[PDB]
Amino acid sequence: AQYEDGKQYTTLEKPVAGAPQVLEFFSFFCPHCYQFEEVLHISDNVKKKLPEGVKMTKYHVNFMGGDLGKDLTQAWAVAMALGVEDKVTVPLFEGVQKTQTIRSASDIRDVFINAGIKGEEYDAAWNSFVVKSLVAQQEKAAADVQLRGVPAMFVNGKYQLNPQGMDTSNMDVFVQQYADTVKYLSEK
Repeated sequence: AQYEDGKQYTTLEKPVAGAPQVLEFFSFFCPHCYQFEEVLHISDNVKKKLPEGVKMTKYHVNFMGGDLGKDLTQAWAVAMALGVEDKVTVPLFEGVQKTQTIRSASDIRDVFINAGIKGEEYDAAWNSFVVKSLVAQQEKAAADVQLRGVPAMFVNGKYQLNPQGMDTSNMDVFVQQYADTVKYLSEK
């Protein structure tokens, strides 16, 4: 066929019931994730091709960057609760991977303050039980699908994107193939 299990995607032998429709995992320590975000705009291009009614979920993971990695997952929880993902995503990537000015929870916090979130509002979110369960959700969702690598995308808790099996000669062609695959998997 044109889309084949084991080529543009793999199928989970252990499907996950009740999973978000489009589920994406990343780490701010993850170099391909930086590319996916800053250079390729994968999330955005997938959205642009997704049907009517489909919601898109993105979670951070703990297994990179040890102690700071966990801080980053809680911070991404803060970002989701406050609805400020689009204002911190880029400076978080660049702070971890480009300038290397993020070395502590306090440095992560600075990124939010500079993005205009108020100190008191950030510290309140950081410490809130709503953020605790949002951290729990991120971990549970990664736990459910056996996740040992990022970037990763899962469709309807049963299919996993396999970007290794796509053209990387052209960056735009790669993205379109990737998104069209999400749309195909989505309609399955």
